[PDB]
Amino acid sequence: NAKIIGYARVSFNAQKDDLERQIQLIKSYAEENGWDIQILKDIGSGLNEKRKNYKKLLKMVMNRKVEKVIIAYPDRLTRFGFETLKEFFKSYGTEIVIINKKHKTPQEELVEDLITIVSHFAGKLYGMHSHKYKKLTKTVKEIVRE
Amino acid sequence: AKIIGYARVSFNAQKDDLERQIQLIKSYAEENGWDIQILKDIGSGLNEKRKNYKKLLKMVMNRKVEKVIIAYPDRLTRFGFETLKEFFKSYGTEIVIINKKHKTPQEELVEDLITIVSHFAGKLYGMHSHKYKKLTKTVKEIVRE
Repeated sequence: NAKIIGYARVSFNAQKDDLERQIQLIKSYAEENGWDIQILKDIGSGLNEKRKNYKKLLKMVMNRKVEKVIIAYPDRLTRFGFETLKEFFKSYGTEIVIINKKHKTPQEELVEDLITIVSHFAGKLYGMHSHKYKKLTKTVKEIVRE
Repeated sequence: AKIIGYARVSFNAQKDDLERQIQLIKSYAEENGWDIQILKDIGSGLNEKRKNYKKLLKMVMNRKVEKVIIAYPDRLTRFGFETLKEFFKSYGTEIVIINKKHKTPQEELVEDLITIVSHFAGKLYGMHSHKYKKLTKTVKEIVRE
């Protein structure tokens, strides 16, 4: 139809109270505006383009079933490519509503997304478990995990 | 009903590789019976605001493009490739990759890592703070030797 959908996520199950927070924020935003809403969520990183409920959302939007996507803040939706996403969303007739533009993003996802990304580049630069791979990854790891 | 080739390198010093990409794309299309137009940028695959990349995405959203031909996936974008490919599909647009296994240029890896580390460091600790400068400089020292 012209559905209104909320999307929430966190990377780790340990952040589940925060997830339930995002959900309540979105849920009462909808209720303030008198909107029926279906809410979708993942527990998984914003680097993961294969998030199950996220991909469900994407498919609804690309099939022109969605009027508005409501999120607490941008990096909940995806870590990279938000602007590309926003443009493609408009082309289907879909707005992204950001409730809390400036909201402080959870520090542990910044740490763990960075570690994931450094590993990926270190692998390509030097080869998995090579001397330079170990050096770079464990150095970055030491700085951010303390 | 249009086939676009897209070529990208990050720096001016790589202009010779950019032209190599273009001849690869051009000869691929001629061999296979395809009429083609070339779009090209000098800029990082991390940069969502590259001029011709933006132009290409608009052309796809306007249903002008049947196929996009690239040398290898990270020419088009560093991240979000699979999501982008599905957006393309929704508009009738196939991505043709010429050399799937091709080795990506080392220096783009070096500098894209530096860029990513700087974004995350800035989010972690604040731009130009002490921990910021520690993290970014420690990474810089390692990857640039």
